[PDB]
Amino acid sequence: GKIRASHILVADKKTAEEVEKKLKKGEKFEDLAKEYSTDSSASKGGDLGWFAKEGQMDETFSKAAFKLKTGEVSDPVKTQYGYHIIKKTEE
Repeated sequence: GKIRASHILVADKKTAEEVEKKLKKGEKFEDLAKEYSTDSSASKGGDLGWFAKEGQMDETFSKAAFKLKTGEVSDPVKTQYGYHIIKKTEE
């Protein structure tokens, strides 16, 4: 099957550690994507549309996205592109 989620991607973990604090401070994940993400998804509030566990974004990212439940947010994930952060939005 498939799921839908939103993400934030950064060049190194030091930017992701600030986003983890910002998420507890009160700012929404969908607006932090417009302020901290470096992927083209930033202007969409981090959204990626529907995808599968097989590795459509990255083989490490997809496993973390599928562990979640709709509404839940994830701790940082290393890939070949940088450090990602994920939040599931539909299933």
